[PDB]
Amino acid sequence: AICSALPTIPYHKLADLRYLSRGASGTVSSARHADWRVQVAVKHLHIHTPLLDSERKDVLREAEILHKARFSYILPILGICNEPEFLGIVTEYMPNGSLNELLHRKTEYPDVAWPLRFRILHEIALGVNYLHNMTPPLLHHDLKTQNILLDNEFHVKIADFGLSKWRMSAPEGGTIIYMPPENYEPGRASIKHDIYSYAVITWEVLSRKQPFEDVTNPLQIMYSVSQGHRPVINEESLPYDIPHRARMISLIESGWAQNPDERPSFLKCLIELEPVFRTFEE
Amino acid sequence: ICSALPTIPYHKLADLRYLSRGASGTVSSARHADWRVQVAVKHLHIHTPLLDSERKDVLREAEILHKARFSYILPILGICNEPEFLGIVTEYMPNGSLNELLHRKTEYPDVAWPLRFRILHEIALGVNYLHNMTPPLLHHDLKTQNILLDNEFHVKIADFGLSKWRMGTIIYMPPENYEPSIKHDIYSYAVITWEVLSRKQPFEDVTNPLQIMYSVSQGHRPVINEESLPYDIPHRARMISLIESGWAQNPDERPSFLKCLIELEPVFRTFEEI
Ligand SMILES: Nc1ncnc2c1ncn2[C@@H]1O[C@H](COP(=O)(O)OP(=O)(O)CP(=O)(O)O)[C@@H](O)[C@H]1O
Ligand SMILES: Nc1ncnc2c1ncn2[C@@H]1O[C@H](COP(=O)(O)OP(=O)(O)CP(=O)(O)O)[C@@H](O)[C@H]1O
Ligand SMILES: [Co+2]
Ligand SMILES: [Mg+2]
Ligand SMILES: [Mg+2]
Repeated sequence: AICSALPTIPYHKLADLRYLSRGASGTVSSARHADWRVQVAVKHLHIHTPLLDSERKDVLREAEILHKARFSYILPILGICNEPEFLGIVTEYMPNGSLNELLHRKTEYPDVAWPLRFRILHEIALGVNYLHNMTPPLLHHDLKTQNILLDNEFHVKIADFGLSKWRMSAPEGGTIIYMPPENYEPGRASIKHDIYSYAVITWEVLSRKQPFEDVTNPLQIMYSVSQGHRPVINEESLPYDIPHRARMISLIESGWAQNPDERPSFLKCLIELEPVFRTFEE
Repeated sequence: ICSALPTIPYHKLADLRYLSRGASGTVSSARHADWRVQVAVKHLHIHTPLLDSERKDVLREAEILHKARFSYILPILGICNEPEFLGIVTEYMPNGSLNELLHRKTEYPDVAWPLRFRILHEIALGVNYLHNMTPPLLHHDLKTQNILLDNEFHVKIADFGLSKWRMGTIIYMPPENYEPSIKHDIYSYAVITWEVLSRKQPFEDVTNPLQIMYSVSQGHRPVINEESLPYDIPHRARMISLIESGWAQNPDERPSFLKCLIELEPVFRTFEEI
């Protein structure tokens, strides 16, 4: 049993802690590791409140998942900082933010060239396919453009394993826009959540649009999706000059199909799309 | 918190092609049939039956790579462990080795300074990480052929075949290793630094390795002059000073990698992003 231990990073080795992002459940900060001399990201529980023991278990579980799931397109975990009053997952620092920022910050990024977009889509599928091929399979359950991070040369690192589950009545978690309709309510199709999210991501990458942008109430989105409505496919959302437009639309519509049986495995998706990805030059 | 190294069944390796044969094994490219990625496979000779001592060497190397994972270390993806096949499966590095970058002058007429300095910085970060493990991992075979370059020319340190937990060419070896070794890696790094900044083969004109060994034991080192190291090398004086400490006759005069990074960080910092 060849084993790799996740390093424990003592608190005094984290220098220059700076707020990057605060959320509901925790905070992401940048830091430098004083000994390794690299920039890191630290995803930690709130510094304000005392540390709840159930919150501690959630962080340890996420850290273990990241550690086990390591692969070319998955955010590398560097260690865990586990202290009486501080608990943080230490990962590689991603200099180029998230796919969300790339797609929707149109002043910062006026042009996002097709080969880059297709490489991003290919790398996401490779990352998730890897997760689904683990024993037991790891299901991400929160794939979205905000959780696809971009390294120094805009290669994909899938992040945020907070809702992930090993496949071994309540529905799984997720973000509503990227969630298939069968996951909305209590009461086998669990494995087809990630591909649905990927289809919405693909639509979002090729359009540079917010899915369901005109729909102001998320409950209306949920009602419409449960009736089979999806982000709009027309000349306006998806211009005619998108490379391999017909094949990509066909794949999207299978990926987000109402019937989960009509959605491909990620392996199937890769087999179907490899000829498309291959047409692009380095 | 434990991570298991995957066992990759032989039937999942497709399109096996010879890349490089050495004395102890062979490196082949392949595709993983399920993961749909290109891989490199470092395996024992397909011709001979598999000696059990050779098997243990490969397993030991695989374990070291698995434990040593870090941003500047070659990622191991799994082990293929079969009755008649034994191979370490790693990420495929598209841009070869630092050796090829430096010495294939038709293929690479210009290697710009910011790239060279970034490479030197990343090597030191990789080795510093190894030396900071508990117990420390000593590489003991650092050379330009063992520094691999990924798709955007970032460093992955490879070849852990001679590595040791702290409980072939002699040009990168300090003299105390062959006098008739905690400071071995930094000595190799000093020679690598000279090689990166010069684009020259260390001791190129010395035809007998025994002459190299004798000369080094007497304090001779790769030549530092205007010809080997041009005056227009950024931070030339500081870099020469560092090199000469890194390969100092007395191992006590050679820095830790942490010390080397502390001393060189201001130099590395002057360069803009590529
Ligand atoms: N390694 C990393 N490098 C650089 N930035 C990172 C990073 N990890 C996270 N971030 C930034 O922090 C933000 C939140 O990270 P993440 O999604 O994992 O936290 P979280 O799970 O607590 C949000 P939520 O509670 O909504 O699920 C990311 O969108 C990104 O901007
Ligand atoms: N992941 C990888 N990706 C691409 N090429 C690789 C590679 N790993 C090794 N190579 C190539 O094979 C060559 C030899 O690899 P490596 O040094 O690890 O084997 P080895 O230890 O058997 C040689 P020696 O017997 O001299 O020690 C490398 O220099 C490189 O050209
Ligand atoms: Co498990
Ligand atoms: Mg989350
Ligand atoms: Mg070797």
